[PDB]
Amino acid sequence: EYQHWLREAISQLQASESPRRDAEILLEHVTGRGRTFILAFGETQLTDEQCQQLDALLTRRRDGEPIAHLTGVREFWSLPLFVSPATLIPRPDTECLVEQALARLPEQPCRILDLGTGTGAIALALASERPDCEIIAVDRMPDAVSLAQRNAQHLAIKNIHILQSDWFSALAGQQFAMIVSNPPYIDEQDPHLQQGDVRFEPLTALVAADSGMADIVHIIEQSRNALVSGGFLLLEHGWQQGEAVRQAFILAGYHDVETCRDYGDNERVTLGRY
Ligand SMILES: Nc1ncnc2c1ncn2[C@@H]1O[C@H](CSCC[C@H](N)C(=O)O)[C@@H](O)[C@H]1O
Repeated sequence: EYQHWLREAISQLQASESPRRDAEILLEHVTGRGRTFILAFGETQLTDEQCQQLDALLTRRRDGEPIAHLTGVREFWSLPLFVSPATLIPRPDTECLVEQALARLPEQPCRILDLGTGTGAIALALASERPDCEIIAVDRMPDAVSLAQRNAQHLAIKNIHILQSDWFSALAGQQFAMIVSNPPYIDEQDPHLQQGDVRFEPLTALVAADSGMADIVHIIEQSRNALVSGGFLLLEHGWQQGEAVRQAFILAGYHDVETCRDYGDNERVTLGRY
């Protein structure tokens, strides 16, 4: 049956990450039907190579290779987003960012900018709900550039342009009332750069300069000069960069600054306007 095969795997991934879902989605793509199916019928078998291949994808994920990598796609909170080791694997915690962005977009749609887009994750989850407005993605690493461009085309969305330039580098059309961004915010020396899934993502996609504050601070200052007037700059940052990021805005910006929590652990987004 199916299940049988699954547990053959479960015993494997036992310590690496937390097992079952891995296999499920990992085999949910193979003859890969639905997950509700597999649950309903993990009765039904699979072709041999069909199976072996998985038997092999296992070791890959065993050492530690990201599942998403192996699958090559990721359900961002809502959508199918094709991925490629050159950008970040769209984390959920980027809930705050997209939820507050929206909790503030009804107030103001048109002309928005997703900084360091990466894959199109936010820009994309943003533009779909909001075609009334336009979305702009940018990145300084060619792969992510196209990687966004790709996903952008799959779900086939409208009026969003991705680009290759340093943050504001190629930008002059700042009449954005809303800029959003999940930049690199990790300490060059952080030991978490050493744990699990992160040993596999780009230093670029992850590393910030000062203390992990360099790019944050820099888009704040640089990005706010845009003159967005009442417009917002929303940013994602590690749990422990709240106060710093908080302060950051102030020394740099104008309106009430707010640090809103993500899911459980903490503050994961900080915003304020001009
Ligand atoms: N100096 C720079 N100028 C523009 N984009 C940059 C940049 N440095 C990094 N970036 C892009 O911004 C990304 C932040 S990682 C997260 C990407 C995306 N915002 C998402 O939430 O997944 C980096 O991976 C890189 O693709």
